[PDB]
Amino acid sequence: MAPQKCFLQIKGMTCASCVSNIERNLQKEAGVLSVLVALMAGKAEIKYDPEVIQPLEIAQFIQDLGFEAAVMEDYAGSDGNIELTITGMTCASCVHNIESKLTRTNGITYASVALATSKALVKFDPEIIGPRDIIKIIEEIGFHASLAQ
Repeated sequence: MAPQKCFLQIKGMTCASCVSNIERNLQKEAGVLSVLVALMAGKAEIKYDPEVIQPLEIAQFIQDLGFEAAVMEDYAGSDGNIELTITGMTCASCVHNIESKLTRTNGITYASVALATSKALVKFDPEIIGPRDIIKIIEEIGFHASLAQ
């Protein structure tokens, strides 16, 4: 398939085995078939399939099971749905301009640039355009967009 990794954290953690049950449950949810929870550090990295399963559906599963699933921020950074850290920018106008540049691209359907965090989410079709062109565009401005990942 096109496996996309999702970076989230759990809040709950009964301790002994509830995470362990949760892992098995998610392996049977739908398009997700990799669990990478570090119960030690307290992170759930997994690999879902966005065209079949969606993060909020996941959340519903976790909520039903009786935990909180909250993404770190980094909901993926993967295929179509990438994210970038934009360095050099330091003004709302620069944000607006970047977002204009992005939206100017045929494929990109929603961008969301968040300066307080200093990353940008980008939602395009990974065939008609590619990240390097976006990079080039912002290089032409004079920013640096590095996949924060």
